[PDB]
Amino acid sequence: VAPISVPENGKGPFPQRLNQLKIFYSITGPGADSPPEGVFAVEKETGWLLLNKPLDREEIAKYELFGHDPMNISIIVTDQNDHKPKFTQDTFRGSVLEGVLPGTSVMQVTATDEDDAIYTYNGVVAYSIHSQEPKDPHDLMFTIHRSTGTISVISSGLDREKVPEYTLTIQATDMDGDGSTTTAVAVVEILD
Amino acid sequence: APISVPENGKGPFPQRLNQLKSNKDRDTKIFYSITGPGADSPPEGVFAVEKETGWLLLNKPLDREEIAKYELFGHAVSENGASVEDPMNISIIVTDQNDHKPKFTQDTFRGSVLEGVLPGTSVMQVTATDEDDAIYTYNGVVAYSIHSQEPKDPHDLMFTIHRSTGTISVISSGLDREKVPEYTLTIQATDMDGDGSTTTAVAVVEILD
Ligand SMILES: [Ca+2]
Ligand SMILES: [Ca+2]
Ligand SMILES: [Ca+2]
Ligand SMILES: [Ca+2]
Ligand SMILES: [Ca+2]
Ligand SMILES: [Ca+2]
Repeated sequence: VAPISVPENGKGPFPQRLNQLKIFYSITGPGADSPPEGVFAVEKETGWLLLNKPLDREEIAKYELFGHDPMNISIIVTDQNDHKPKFTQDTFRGSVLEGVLPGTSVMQVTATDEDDAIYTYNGVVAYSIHSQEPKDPHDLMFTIHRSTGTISVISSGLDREKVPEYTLTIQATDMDGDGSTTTAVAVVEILD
Repeated sequence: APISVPENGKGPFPQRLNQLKSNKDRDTKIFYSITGPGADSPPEGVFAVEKETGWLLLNKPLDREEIAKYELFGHAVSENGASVEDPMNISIIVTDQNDHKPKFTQDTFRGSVLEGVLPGTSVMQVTATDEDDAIYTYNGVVAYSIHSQEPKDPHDLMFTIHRSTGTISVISSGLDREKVPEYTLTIQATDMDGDGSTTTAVAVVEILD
């Protein structure tokens, strides 16, 4: 019995048929007779294996049950994008000497997403800079690496006398840029 | 055994799905191959199969809105060209991912209602759309809401919207053109039945004599 993929948060309705087993039929393991109990069941005469409730991947990502030659049953729970990204802090801070060459790493911001970042992009965060103030000696003096969140400086006019500090409104966007966006602030200090 | 494959996967690719296996187990060496829309006809090359190991392969990420389902055929053929069994009905089901934000059909909606109607009465209906699946997942299911009301007169919270259908209603006596001829409600449609992504429009309700 090849593993069974079941998207979390399904509509159904329930109870809901998964795969028929090919002589009375009964199923066992963590999910059926062991806790969490009664999540999966089986029509004893027809053998249709059943799901009784919508699943929550974050709670339980898979199951290993047994049909009754003991048939192995693997239930893999595929992800849905039911968690929004959140920066770990409201304000991030970092600094550089004014003489740093373009490319210099200022800081690394981070946003968390409880969804799956292995097989899907639902937990994959895309970073971007919303805006910069002040815009002196010009705008877009900093980049943020899309996946690492490393803020770098790419300008050459860093002058503490003129501008001792830059505030960056930054963004974190799940589904690797296509999904929900959250916002935080990164304050760059030009060191004396 | 239909294979459920979420669209928009990270892979990497190619990516194993299931291992095919014939009836002639010990007897002879067997070559596997697949045919159909998705394999050797348009769109070609999307799925493959490892000739000897029989592993069924996905070569690129899928898009349910492009193609929701594949119906392929797997073929067991000995090194001598001979076959013993019918083709294998391989059914790939592309499960939906929430890759479409809800969109209101209009940015401003326009309704009217008589100043002296029973509270509960329908005023108008708004509608946002979502191209994701609404049958097997909530990804395409929109949940409506009223963010805010202006003016607050006679009082606040005079209307309500239906979560499913988007039918706006009056839930108050004391509508009077004389006092308040028109209201402006900020409305929102949010997919995943309220848990996903939100979009915003405005419903402008006129009061009638
Ligand atoms: Ca969940
Ligand atoms: Ca997410
Ligand atoms: Ca999830
Ligand atoms: Ca798609
Ligand atoms: Ca959607
Ligand atoms: Ca979709």
